[PDB]
Amino acid sequence: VKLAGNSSLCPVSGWAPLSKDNSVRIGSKGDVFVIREPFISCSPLECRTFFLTQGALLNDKHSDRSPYRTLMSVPIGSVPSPYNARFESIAWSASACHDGINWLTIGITGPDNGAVAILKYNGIITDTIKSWRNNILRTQESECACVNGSCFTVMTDGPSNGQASYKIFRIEKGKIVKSVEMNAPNYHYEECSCYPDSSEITCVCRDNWHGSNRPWVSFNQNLEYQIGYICSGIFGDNPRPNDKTGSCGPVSSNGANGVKGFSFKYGNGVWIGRTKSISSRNGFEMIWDPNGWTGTDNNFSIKQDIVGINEWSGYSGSFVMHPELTGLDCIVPCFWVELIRGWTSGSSISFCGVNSDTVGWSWPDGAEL
Amino acid sequence: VKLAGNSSLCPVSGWAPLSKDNSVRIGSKGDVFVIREPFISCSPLECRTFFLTQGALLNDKHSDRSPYRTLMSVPIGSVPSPYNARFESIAWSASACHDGINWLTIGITGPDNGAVAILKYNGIITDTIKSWRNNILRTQESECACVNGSCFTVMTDGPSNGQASYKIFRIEKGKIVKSVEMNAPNYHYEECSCYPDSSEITCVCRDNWHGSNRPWVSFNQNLEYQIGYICSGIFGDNPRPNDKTGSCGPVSSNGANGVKGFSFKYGNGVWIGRTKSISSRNGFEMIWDPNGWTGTDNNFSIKQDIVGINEWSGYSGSFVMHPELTGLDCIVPCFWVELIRGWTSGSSISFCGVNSDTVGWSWPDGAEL
Amino acid sequence: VKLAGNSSLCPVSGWAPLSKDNSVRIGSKGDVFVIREPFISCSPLECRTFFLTQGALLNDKHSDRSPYRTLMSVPIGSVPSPYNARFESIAWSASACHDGINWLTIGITGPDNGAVAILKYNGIITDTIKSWRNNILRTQESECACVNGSCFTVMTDGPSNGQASYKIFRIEKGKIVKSVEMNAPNYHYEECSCYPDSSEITCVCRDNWHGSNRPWVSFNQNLEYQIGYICSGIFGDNPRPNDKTGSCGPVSSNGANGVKGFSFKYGNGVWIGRTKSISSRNGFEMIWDPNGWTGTDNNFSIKQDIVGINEWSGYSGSFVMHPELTGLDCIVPCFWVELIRGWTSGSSISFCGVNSDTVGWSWPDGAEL
Amino acid sequence: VKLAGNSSLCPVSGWAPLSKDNSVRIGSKGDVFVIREPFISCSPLECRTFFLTQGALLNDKHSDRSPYRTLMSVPIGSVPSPYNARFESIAWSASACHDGINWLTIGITGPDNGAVAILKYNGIITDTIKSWRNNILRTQESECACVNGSCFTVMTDGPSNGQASYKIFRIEKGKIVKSVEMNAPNYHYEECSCYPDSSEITCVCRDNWHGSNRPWVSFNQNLEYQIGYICSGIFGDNPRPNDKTGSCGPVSSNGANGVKGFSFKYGNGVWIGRTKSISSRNGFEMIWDPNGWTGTDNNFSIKQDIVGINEWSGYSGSFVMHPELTGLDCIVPCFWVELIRGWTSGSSISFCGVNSDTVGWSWPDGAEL
Ligand SMILES: C#CCCC(=O)N[C@@H]1C(C(=O)O)=C[C@H](N)[C@@H](NC(C)=O)[C@@H]1OC(CC)CC
Ligand SMILES: C#CCCC(=O)N[C@@H]1C(C(=O)O)=C[C@H](N)[C@@H](NC(C)=O)[C@@H]1OC(CC)CC
Ligand SMILES: C#CCCC(=O)N[C@@H]1C(C(=O)O)=C[C@H](N)[C@@H](NC(C)=O)[C@@H]1OC(CC)CC
Ligand SMILES: C#CCCC(=O)N[C@@H]1C(C(=O)O)=C[C@H](N)[C@@H](NC(C)=O)[C@@H]1OC(CC)CC
Ligand SMILES: *[C@@H]1O[C@H](CO)[C@@H](O)[C@H](O)[C@H]1NC(C)=O
Ligand SMILES: *[C@@H]1O[C@H](CO)[C@@H](O)[C@H](O)[C@H]1NC(C)=O
Ligand SMILES: *[C@@H]1O[C@H](CO)[C@@H](O)[C@H](O)[C@H]1NC(C)=O
Ligand SMILES: *[C@@H]1O[C@H](CO)[C@@H](O)[C@H](O)[C@H]1NC(C)=O
Ligand SMILES: [Ca+2]
Ligand SMILES: [Ca+2]
Ligand SMILES: [Ca+2]
Ligand SMILES: [Ca+2]
Repeated sequence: VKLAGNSSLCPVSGWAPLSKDNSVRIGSKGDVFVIREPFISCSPLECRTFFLTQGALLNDKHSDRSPYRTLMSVPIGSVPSPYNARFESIAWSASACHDGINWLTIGITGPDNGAVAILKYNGIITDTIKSWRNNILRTQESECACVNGSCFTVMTDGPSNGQASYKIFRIEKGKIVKSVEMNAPNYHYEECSCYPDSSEITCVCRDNWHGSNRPWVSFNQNLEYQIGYICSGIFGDNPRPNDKTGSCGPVSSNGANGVKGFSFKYGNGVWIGRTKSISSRNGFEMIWDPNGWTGTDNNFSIKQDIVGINEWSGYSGSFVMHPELTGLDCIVPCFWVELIRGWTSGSSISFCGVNSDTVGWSWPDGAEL
Repeated sequence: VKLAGNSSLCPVSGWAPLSKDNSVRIGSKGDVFVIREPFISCSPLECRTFFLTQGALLNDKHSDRSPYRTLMSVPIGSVPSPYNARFESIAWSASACHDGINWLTIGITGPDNGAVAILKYNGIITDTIKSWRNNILRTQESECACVNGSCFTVMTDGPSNGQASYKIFRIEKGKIVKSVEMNAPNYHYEECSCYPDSSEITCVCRDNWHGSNRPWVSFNQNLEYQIGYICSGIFGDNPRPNDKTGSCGPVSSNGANGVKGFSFKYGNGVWIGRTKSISSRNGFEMIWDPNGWTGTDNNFSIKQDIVGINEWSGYSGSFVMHPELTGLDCIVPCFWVELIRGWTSGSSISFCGVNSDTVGWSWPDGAEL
Repeated sequence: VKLAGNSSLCPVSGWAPLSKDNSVRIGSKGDVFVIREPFISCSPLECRTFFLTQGALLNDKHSDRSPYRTLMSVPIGSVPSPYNARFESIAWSASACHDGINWLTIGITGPDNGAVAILKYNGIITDTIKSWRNNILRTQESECACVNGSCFTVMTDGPSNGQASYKIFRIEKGKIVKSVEMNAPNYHYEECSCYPDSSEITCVCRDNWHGSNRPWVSFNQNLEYQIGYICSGIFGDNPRPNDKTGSCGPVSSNGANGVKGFSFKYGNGVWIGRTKSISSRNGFEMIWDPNGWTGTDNNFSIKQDIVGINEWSGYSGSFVMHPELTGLDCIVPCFWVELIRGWTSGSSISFCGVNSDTVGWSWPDGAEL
Repeated sequence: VKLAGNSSLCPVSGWAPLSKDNSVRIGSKGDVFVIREPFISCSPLECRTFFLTQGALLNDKHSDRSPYRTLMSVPIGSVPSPYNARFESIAWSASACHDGINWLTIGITGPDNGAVAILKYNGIITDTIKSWRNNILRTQESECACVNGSCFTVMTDGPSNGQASYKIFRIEKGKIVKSVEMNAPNYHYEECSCYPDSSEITCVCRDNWHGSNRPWVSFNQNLEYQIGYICSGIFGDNPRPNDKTGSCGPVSSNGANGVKGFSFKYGNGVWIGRTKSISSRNGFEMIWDPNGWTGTDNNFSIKQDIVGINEWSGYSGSFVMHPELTGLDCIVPCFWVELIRGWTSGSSISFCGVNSDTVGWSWPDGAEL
């Protein structure tokens, strides 16, 4: 049966460690893929870690948008290895989600001025999307969000240092049944972290142009959308300035560049995941701001340490566990963090929201380079 | 349930990348088989990559018709490794197909003057075919075509540089229920790429004797056959002469030798896969000729680049995705290309026909030799 | 269906060898995890070997309570390898049991003064337990015991060289439904080996403070408990004094330190597993004492050799095979022994109780260090 | 459902190659077990290759009746590797068979004067047999034969160079329900190759004492047995004298030592598998003698080459494919041959009987030592 996606997010007070692969430590002697942009998506039976690889192993001579880049997956917490990974698609930009029946995989390959998103449902090529601006067509690098047998992704075509073009897609059994181009002047959306919540999708993305707070887009199944930036003074992007009275549009100071991130909206409040360091991808923390989605103060209630400031962090993204898998009545928010090493590889650690006691530790990669 | 095979081929305007194993790059450090003649066949659940190997790994001192040659298979896009490959049969010439119930595997082993085709259904030896000419009995090196619980293959016995003997087989549950010898003087059929289309089989083969255009044979379930050459001036074999006013029989100029290929017939039109270079196995392109199956001009409508002219290509062959697996109403045409390196090994890339937008790129092997 | 857990233990007269992984010998050349604290738990279909690892392989540069420690599992008798192990949880102290429906995993991670037990049911984080004394929260390092859809574990918080705090937990579908703190002054419980027997749980634990005989706790499903020490003069812990007229409380002579062990209670009698050497973790033997659970003599009836005195032994723990898996009418007692080498890695051998003929041999690790 | 075992053997005229693992060639670079005594048994779904290993890989410093010897299995034709092998039992002498429901595995371990056969049904220890003569208790080293939910094996206790003691066992769900000691003075039975045929079992064994022809024992489900030697002048054992007028009891000339073999009885006729060389384990051939089971001439009708005389052979043993797996009306005879290399390892090739055309080739190991 297909995921309903109509329950609310469970309210959470902390984040409990779900998984850790230790891929680089094992790949020092074992045959482990050099991986980039890992993300986790869950089926109603189990959760999988998806990753992009060029077919180069750790400690090998063969180790962004190459023709050899493929999307592969393993069960969560297992090493990305040639002997246990499942091929998904050829992709240097990818997304994947399970609608309750089969796996949808969106894989983008091709040249920078001619890229095509290849949509695969149950391993079968079902649809393709041409680049509409011929400037690096790219997608979430995280899981897509499925509601009621239909899965949703956000894709960007255009410059990563200026105004680009952002599209929302409705996909059913791998086929695009509705496409909507967002009208968002002075916005910038890269690598969206989309999750379902009460039959609607909320994506928290990255402003690579002029924003150090994170843009967001929320839409329903017929793709009527709303846009804005997370108005909290606790800025989510990296690089970013010091915490101050934030803006409700894009914060221009240290607004260029960025990192893929996420945020979970709880009414007027937001759970914010961000790096600890304001300049480099170092550290990770979860911050609960009960008025941060709309209010502009830099006041926060809960801070939980995820990765220590001396250890390397990187991409972060959301994923959810539906009631069809958990047995619960609500959608469990979860996230992963990529711990980049460097070749250039990186393992991943994942956390799921709980309403019980947790502890703020550091769970770093721990490989000797 | 068994595959019906009564639907037509879906009309396609482009080819979308399905899979890429990157076997040599991974086998630089990993334990990956040295493989030759890889081909892809699909069950109603999933597609598998079949390959021949001698039990020698890449970067190993143990690396054509040896007693050690075996047919093995992996899930599509996974590396051919001893730790994940499934044994199929002992074979230095092979074919495999799924009828909807079980896997049929046809494996040819034995001496050159005494070879025997071993037919295995669900891993059980069900029938054997002796060599009837005692001169290297050989078969498709690609998937066989199944229609209505019955699978069909073409086999050759005789010289590869002259007139040989060609047979068509009807196989049900691994048992040969009808055999027909083709009466084709001045023809030559090697390594046929057979596909089902509207309860009939069409095979596009290789003339190793005196033809630079490809011979074809089409037959029904009772093995009444028709023969000819693809009459287009866009010649399919490699080596081949320059494009000119082609012949409807064999083209003698540069007609000797060749490469395993394929073609998809669409009424009077044909999709032609061929190497880009006319002398060496370099490059690959898909050419749509709307009158190429019977007309003799060198005019073509669509050309899509598959492999660039500077990268090594090799064997190509067809495979299909039935409606029992895709959920569609038509049979999806698909093909694979072997990218030979060199030891002598070769990874494979695969494409499936789509009626949506695609891009002509190059997806080469990419291993440093 | 869920395990009933209401049948008695089968009476056994000997122990038959169930499994042997030979992990260090294979990890001399293969890619095998460096593992510590291995234990075996059984589902109604198969038995699995659980283990803790840091992601370091044998013969590798990367080889107690680190952030990188994870709980992983393999099928019983298979090597702990990155290519075949299943991730369970992040843990430097762990327990796992199958209730007949899904796997429960209890994983303890975090700092020594802030550790949290993470409970996962079917891979889903269901509950967490904070440390209540902030002094290394720790658990069984063996299987938990499930009776009637509910699984039971014992956890310790406090000093390992003095009086600590001991808690009993009732867990249903990964959720703690009842917790009881034991009132046991002058006792000490570490690394309990709990098994079900006639709708009740019996745990045989380790006194690290002042006991060379083993403490025990027995409780029902509503966690009404009884406590004591195994009163036999055949002392179970290591280190221990010579066999003498033992005490029914803790034996203070050589009572400090210890090793994780087990014992099976049969009315007034006990099957005692212990090291052969009284000072070092060397050797292993199973001793049947028909009055040892309450009587204080050093008289015994059966002694079966498990590991010879010259070979290294280590942690031992119980596990059971339920009638839902064996088809029997009784619960089969079984145990494993960790053969520590040294890096520091330890393979494991396992035995199950039988009422037929057996032999006392030695089944050592056998790796050349 | 359980195998009926009541159909006759299919009459066969030749032997078709079923499988070849190429284990030593792959283990030159890959991580492959050093294996001895491989044998093949089949479930109603698939056939598996069982083997004994010490946990030592090929090209490793850790490479008969050791405590580390274990019985493991892989799917047929796959390499014996730590990453894909399934543990069965601890054993330096083994047998295994599938009754149609679960796998029965008989594993013998322990000291030479105290060995115990450990019987496992579905991975569960169900019964044990003590040594009754305290002189190396040993069993078939091939598959046991199951008829009507009951499986049968032959075991030997006593000297391998003189009169020993031979027992027949009836096993149901892993439990010995009937045992019968054979009264066979001047006979010698080692490593029996037993197969079912028309609700009865026939075992063809090895005379290590004073016989160069093979002894046989045939019995029904209540273990009423008949004994004799294969009376053909085409002698089956190795070493053996030249072909002459053979005896119907044991042939004393070159009767000492031997090799594990098999034979298939077809009324008064026998299919004989034997080495080509009369002194060393070199070559293998299948010989059809239509009067060889009782007649004493050295006349034969069919000889098919299996392994050439210059290549190393070794242990051979029978196995069968039941109608529950093949879909046929008869039991298909099959056999395997161990190609010993040398460490001391050896791959295996397997053949199944067919009533169609085959060819006598050589399928050797092919590893460079
Ligand atoms: C600022 C900065 C650094 C931007 C950069 O070089 N690379 C970005 C990146 C990263 O790790 O940052 C990882 C991805 N591999 C990139 N994606 C693609 C399709 O290549 C992504 O780039 C995107 C998003 C900005 C735009 C093409
Ligand atoms: C011209 C030319 C080169 C022909 C040649 O040497 N080898 C051919 C080949 C290739 O890669 O070309 C690959 C196959 N391994 C060959 N098949 C067999 C049974 O060996 C095949 O040969 C066939 C088809 C011609 C005839 C026996
Ligand atoms: C006496 C003695 C030696 C105690 C010691 O150093 N380590 C103990 C141990 C062992 O192998 O003995 C293995 C475990 N890794 C330890 N567990 C934890 C949570 O670290 C355990 O320690 C426990 C139990 C005493 C208390 C924290
Ligand atoms: C002639 C001769 C002696 C040959 C010898 O040393 N070993 C024999 C053997 C072989 O490869 O021949 C392989 C087996 N590993 C042996 N089996 C056991 C239980 O060890 C078997 O021995 C059996 C059968 C004779 C008697 C114990
Ligand atoms: C959400 O979907 C479930 C499953 O179909 C349904 O029972 C429930 O009523 C829905 N929720 C609401 C608020 O309608
Ligand atoms: C194809 O044949 C099958 C089996 O004969 C039949 O069920 C099906 O209807 C046929 N297909 C079409 C499109 O009619
Ligand atoms: C255990 O409980 C089951 C039902 O859950 C019951 O049928 C069975 O008789 C009980 N066993 C004993 C030994 O009481
Ligand atoms: C074997 O036993 C089965 C039991 O169902 C029976 O149906 C079958 O006829 C028997 N076979 C023969 C050859 O007698
Ligand atoms: Ca930014
Ligand atoms: Ca040609
Ligand atoms: Ca103690
Ligand atoms: Ca002999």
